[PDB]
Amino acid sequence: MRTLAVISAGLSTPSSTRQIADSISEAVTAAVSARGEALSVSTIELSELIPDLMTAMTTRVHTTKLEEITSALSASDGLVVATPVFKASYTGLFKMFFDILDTDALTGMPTIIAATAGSARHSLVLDYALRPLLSYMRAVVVPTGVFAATEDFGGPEGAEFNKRIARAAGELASLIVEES
Amino acid sequence: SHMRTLAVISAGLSTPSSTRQIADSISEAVTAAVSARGEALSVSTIELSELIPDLMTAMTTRVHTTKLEEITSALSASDGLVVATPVFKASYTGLFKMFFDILDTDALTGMPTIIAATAGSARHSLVLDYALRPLLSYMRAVVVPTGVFAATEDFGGPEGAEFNKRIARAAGELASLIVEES
Amino acid sequence: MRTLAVISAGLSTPSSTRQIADSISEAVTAAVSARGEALSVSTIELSELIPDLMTAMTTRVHTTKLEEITSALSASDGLVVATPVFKASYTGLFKMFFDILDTDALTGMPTIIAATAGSARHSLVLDYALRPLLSYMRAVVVPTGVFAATEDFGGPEGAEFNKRIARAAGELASLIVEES
Amino acid sequence: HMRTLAVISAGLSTPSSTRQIADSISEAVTAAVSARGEALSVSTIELSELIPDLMTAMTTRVHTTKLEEITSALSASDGLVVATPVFKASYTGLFKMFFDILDTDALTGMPTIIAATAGSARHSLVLDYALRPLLSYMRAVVVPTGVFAATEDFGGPEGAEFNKRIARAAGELASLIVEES
Repeated sequence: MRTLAVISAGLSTPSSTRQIADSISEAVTAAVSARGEALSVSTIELSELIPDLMTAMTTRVHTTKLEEITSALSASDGLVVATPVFKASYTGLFKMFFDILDTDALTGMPTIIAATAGSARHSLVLDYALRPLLSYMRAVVVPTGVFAATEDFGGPEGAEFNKRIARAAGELASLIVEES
Repeated sequence: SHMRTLAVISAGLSTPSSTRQIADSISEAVTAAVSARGEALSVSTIELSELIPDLMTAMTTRVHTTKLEEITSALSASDGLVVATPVFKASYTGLFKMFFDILDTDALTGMPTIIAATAGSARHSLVLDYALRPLLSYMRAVVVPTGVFAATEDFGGPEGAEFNKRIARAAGELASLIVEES
Repeated sequence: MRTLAVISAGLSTPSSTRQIADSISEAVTAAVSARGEALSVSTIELSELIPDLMTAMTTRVHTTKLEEITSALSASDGLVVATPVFKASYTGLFKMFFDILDTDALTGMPTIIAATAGSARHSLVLDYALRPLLSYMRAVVVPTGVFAATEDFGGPEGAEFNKRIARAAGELASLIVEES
Repeated sequence: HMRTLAVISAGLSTPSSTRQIADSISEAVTAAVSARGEALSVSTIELSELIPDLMTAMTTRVHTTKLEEITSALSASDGLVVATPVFKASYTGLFKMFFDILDTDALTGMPTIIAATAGSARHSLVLDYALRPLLSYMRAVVVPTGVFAATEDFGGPEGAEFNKRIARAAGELASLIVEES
């Protein structure tokens, strides 16, 4: 059985960022299932690690809690990261979790990058911010980034969108089952 | 007017901090530049590493500490601004980003601004034009053309002197916008 | 009098790139008038300089037409750059022209940057493509960028957009009338 | 059947630094694919010798015989290496025109190594802020290891590390190239 790590960084409840994140992981689960394999998904909510993250900034060593999360992340077979859009780019908190990760923490890690906001005017946040981020860490980011614009759900656009979620999931799924 | 103000954000986490060092060089040159234009400068340097609790309190809640309220209010009231960030994972720091996330939509509208970053080498010098610039522009801050990327491995010598002249240029650019305001 | 240079890289006829570029120049012309000055607007069409660009690549020296264009460009008070969006970024023909300019060709040039596509999902091309380009040439680009999403015209959003054009116009005008 | 590699260089000078790092990548890719038990065919295109063909294809949707074989072999290739000198802090306009000229689905799923060169490394991020977004938009799969050749840092420990980086990029591409059906 494979493992799927998920990092959602929203601060709301219910969180839109968590929404799309689940739509993607579930889709990935279905895709890995279609390739004849079980998938264990473990979702990490950054809003729930603010204290530990804070500590890792003023201090140098990480809390047992944080240490367990990052070790499990680097052991997962696939990764999906998601984030809301503050100031036309990814969240500060979002970038903080990654600033704390070891240099070789995600090397070779299959990833789906995703963001969300009202409109799609900030969709290039994917290839101009998250992609350069995950690329720096040598993670192989599937070609299909998923930018969820809540204002465009329902109707032909939503069908098209849910269809794009599928492609991304297929892309990641292929990369996950191919691992030895 | 009766003494121009300058705000300086520095996101370094080491002691001593290389980010605070280029930040100081920048504000010192700005101080000289405003002096050359006949005026006086007041500088407010804000170390993000000293605001961690106030910052991550504004995260898990929507209200600011007296300290943060004083910082953000002066920031918006400032005539000039300088932002310096170390480079983590090939871009600005999450902590640096957090501060901005916390600001009002229009906290920095029209704010003359010099963007700056530092690291060992200059391989990531484009972090200015692809990460900090877009961020400051999105908030409608007017960013002076001369960004300042300090690669510590290239200090001193023919390179080090050329870099110090560069700081002055950014300083001059920012100084002009500063004394222009009325 | 003040001179405003305009670079339009449109290829179609009529050109949506020339349209936004015109709505831009016009607005600037007006705004420069409310500040008590006359503006001479000279619009350049890059599609009409094909054989020249094609020569400045294979050879090192420019042609009369091109040499008289760059000179007039580097001597204008203001500037406006417009371009279509091919492959989710600015035009190559567009980039080619700037590549041909001298190092200090636009140093200190007050500038408006703009682009035009169907939707707005590629609007970040302003800050992640043109801004860096113009900024590298030490040009001073007004905070207000103009992205004409031809579909979002008219209606409420259409109203907000015409204002944005005026804001940028006003911005450049001030820089223009401030130059002696 | 012999695997195919398409290469695109946008250097203007002669000799050309762009062409040189492109040859290294392609040669390194040939060894990597050789190590995996297969043979490799390499098609290297020099954009500065295709200018008129490009201008025509842009102004008109017509392709010269030369450009027709170039674009066809391109979409038909198993792997792609793209290289560009750095002008005005980004890729060449000539470089961009070429990709503007292609069909929207020309490189869909195409294994790719993006590269660029200059004197220093101050502009290395052109890779992940210009070329990468470009290739991604065309849904090509660009291997993690981009190659930026700072001609001022060859030789000694630095270059010794750079050649290894070239190898890592070739391995990544070679893998993608040979697992294709």
